[PDB]
Amino acid sequence: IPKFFHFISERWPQISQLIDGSQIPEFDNLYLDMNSILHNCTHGRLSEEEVYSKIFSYIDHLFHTIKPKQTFYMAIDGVAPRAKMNQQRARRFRTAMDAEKALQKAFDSNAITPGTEFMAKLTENLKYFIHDKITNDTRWQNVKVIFSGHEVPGEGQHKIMDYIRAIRAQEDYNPNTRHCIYGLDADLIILGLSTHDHHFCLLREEVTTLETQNFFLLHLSILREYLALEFEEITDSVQFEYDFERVLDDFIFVLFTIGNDFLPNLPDLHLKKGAFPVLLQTFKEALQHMDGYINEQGKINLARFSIWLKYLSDFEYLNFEKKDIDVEWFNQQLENISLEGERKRTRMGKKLLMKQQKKLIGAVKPWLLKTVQRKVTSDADFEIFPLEDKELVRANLDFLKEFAFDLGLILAHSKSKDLYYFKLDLDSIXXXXXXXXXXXXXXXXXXXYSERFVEWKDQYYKDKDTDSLKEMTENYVGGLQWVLYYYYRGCPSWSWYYRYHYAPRISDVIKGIDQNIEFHKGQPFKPFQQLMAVLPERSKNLIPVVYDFYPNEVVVKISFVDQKRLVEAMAPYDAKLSPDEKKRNSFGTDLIFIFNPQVDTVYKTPLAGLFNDIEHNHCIEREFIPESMENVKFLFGLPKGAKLGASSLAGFPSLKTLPLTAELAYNSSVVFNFPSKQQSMVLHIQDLYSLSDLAKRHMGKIVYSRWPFLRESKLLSLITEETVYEGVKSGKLTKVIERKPQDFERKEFRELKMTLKSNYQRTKAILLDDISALAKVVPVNGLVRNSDGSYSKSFNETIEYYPLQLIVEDVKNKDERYIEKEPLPINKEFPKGSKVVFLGDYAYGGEATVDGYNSETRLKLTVKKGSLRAEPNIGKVRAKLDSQALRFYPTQXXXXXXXXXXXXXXXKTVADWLSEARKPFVVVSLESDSLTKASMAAVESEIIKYVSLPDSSEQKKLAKVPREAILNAESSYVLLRSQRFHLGDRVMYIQDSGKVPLHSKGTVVGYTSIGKNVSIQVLFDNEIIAGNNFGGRLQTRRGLGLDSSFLLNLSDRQLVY
Repeated sequence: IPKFFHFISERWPQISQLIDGSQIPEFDNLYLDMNSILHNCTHGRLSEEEVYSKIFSYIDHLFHTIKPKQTFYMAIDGVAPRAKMNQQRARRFRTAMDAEKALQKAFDSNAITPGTEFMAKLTENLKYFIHDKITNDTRWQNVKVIFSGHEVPGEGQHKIMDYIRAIRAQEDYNPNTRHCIYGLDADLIILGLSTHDHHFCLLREEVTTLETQNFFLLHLSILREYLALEFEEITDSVQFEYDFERVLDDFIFVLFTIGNDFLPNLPDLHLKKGAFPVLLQTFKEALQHMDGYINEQGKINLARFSIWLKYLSDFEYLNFEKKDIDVEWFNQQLENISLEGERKRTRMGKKLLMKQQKKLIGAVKPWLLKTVQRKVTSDADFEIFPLEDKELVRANLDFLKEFAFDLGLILAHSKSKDLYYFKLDLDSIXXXXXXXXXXXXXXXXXXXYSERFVEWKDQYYKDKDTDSLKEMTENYVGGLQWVLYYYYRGCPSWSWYYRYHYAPRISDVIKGIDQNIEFHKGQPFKPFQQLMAVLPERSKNLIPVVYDFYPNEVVVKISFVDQKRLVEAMAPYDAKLSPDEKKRNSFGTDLIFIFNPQVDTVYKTPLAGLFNDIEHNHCIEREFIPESMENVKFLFGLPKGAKLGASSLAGFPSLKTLPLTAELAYNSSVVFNFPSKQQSMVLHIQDLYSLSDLAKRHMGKIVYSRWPFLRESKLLSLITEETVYEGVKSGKLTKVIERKPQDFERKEFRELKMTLKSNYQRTKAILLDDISALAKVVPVNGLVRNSDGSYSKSFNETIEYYPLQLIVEDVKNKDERYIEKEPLPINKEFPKGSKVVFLGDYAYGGEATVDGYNSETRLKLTVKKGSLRAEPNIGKVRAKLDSQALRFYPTQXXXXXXXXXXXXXXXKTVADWLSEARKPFVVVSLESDSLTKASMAAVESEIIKYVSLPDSSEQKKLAKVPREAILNAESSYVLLRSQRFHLGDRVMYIQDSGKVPLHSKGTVVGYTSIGKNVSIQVLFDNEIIAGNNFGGRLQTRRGLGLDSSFLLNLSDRQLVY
């Protein structure tokens, strides 16, 4: 849907988190919607090795970003239902055209379709990679890997949905399963929402090399929390039981009604112009004038939906009777609509009042006229008229009392106020047949589209007064229903489709609701038939060469295939296929891949270049995956005992942790590049209320900063205008010192508070009180081993400041990866057979095996020295060459700078001359440099020859080794990160998982610190299937940026002996 991400992002400004090497949550399941990857990896012809090198690198990259713990699910599109073949076929035709049209005059992407020759190879390759991965990557060894390849019918997107639905449906489903779906499509956000699983993210890539690309977690937990805020505003007004999850479901129907892949878009919605607030507003008002929800678990209530339609119809109509449409116009439409709903609801209320008012006089009349039929003499000699809705009596006392006054009555009650009634005002009195006339008079008193429009709409249909419009219409309405069922319940039909290229006018969809809609499940095309129903006589050569409906000319008004005509026109040629084509023209099953150490088989590569066979270290099997359905219903909405809000698993955000107040407003929020012109959910934060015992309680303790995304951070001081509260480790107990601020502190504090409050307004639509104190904190960046074998919380050296009001003291669910642990005995901490990294001079970085223990403090190992040849030399040499070749000076700035300031002055010149000079950009963070492009290459050439000199390995039984000559690279990210690296330094990949084979050496060609996290750019000795040429700077895939935590530095040996 056209601005959907953009609009959602600005309106609800905290939904998505940049992945930047800081800790992200843990996930149980990762699902890949892979089709975009294949496309993206087969453009920028390049070779099969290069192509699959990219794809494996991508899947593998995403796999390591999340680190799923239970299930990793990969999906490729199989054969789609017919609802999609027209667009499949439109797309496909446009690709062969544009290829011929462009490129050719002024690889066939269309191969990526099921049944194709390319795709049979793809599955063969992909299997190999999964097998290579499960064998060698330890991370890939404790998850179910499930492959649903193109051999199985259905969209990846949909096949994923059908898995999630099948597992959540069980009666042992983990209620708080953490889900993550990768994919470019903004729709996944909606399917995501459709699942009603609170703990759910989307892995996305930016929308303004692989290791330098930006990815995001879009967090459905905070999105929901925002959505709740969006719709709570009612609760009190709707005429049924308010339920957020049901509101959400209707909001989802609305979103599909606005855009989805199958039906074509309703005309003139005006999204890229600001209608979105309005459309939404439409739904908000509609939900208040209905008897229940539009969406019964994906079944649509047409009667209800038409109440919504009416608003959509007025929308269409009002906007036709406008000139241009811009934001200015939709902002004032938004207002009018809100004001109408208010007025409408106030009248509804007046009407309800009058009705009550009439029943009341209507019931009083008879009893009053009988009562006044008796002339007074000389109280219990009359009937009392009880009133029963005390709550409604109470809201109406001036009226009741005036009514009582007028009719000659008292409104009485009881001491306990549990009973109200009327009674004759007897204590207030002959031809008083004028009382009976006064009574009767008082009783009497209370008893008191356009036509240019139609034509303009007619001139639309003609262009692309009947009952074949009832037919279009009903096709569309049927569509909506097919779309919802598709998403909430499963494909309801392999054969249904929308038979038109265009949508009806909004104010006509009405004509289409007068139907009763069912579907017939059907069955999917065989691959080859789908191959024919899609694909032009311009990429004919992907179809088994053996085979109108196929223009060379064609909003793509491509004709709709006649299915019946087709299955038949092919069946002649049916019996003539190979055995491979009869293979390709059938269906597969999902496959499941397991790790098994007692498997030891040879796996032959279907690939050249850098790939080889998976040897005596091959350890996977494939199998058919089942599912195990039964007499099981789907579960719709949250599972029983699902944690939400402040009780969410660690890592997932929540707004519920602070106390606050939310309000839609025009906050000019700046989530992207320019300030939004629409309302945001502005968050007004409430201060929590001493400040001295606060410091005393939390100083040097464990606090939670970064509100939204609560995180473990130690409290360092508590700045204030006039007082600093500091923490000093007294040894055991850290204590609080209170003092006046130094001038720069008092400067910073004023400059900081002003900067925070406005960044929180501008960037996140958080309106802060106004800054009382300021917690200064450092966040937990892992665990770290002490001398005594225990492990404790490590902290990032970089100071962060947070207003105190955003500081949370504690949280139900604490991040397990940061539970501090007690010491362990040798045999448990380095179990016999465990593989470890040898420190110590014999093989710094050698593969070690724990054989036994010599004491309970010393152990014995086998150390493989991987190489008996000196480390190569060039990196170091060239690092000194560059530094001697490019000298720096203090102001009182590089020799190249001197030559630019000498060129500019000698020309007196300007200005563009200067913009012209600025072309070769050397723009990067402060601690981060590089080898000169020349040096890079020199290092490459010198390596290529080094890595081909004869060389051998060597093992050695070792004994009496103390525990600190060995480490577990697994669980030493922090130590490893604590190492200096310099240009030229020799290095080794030390981790048992990731994109480099264990123990590979390389040379540091340049470092890159994104503030706190350092990324080392390694030129590797061997080529790396996961590498790149650092953008042409190299001639082979020897290059990789990587996190220090992956690397043992061999030149500047900082963990030896």
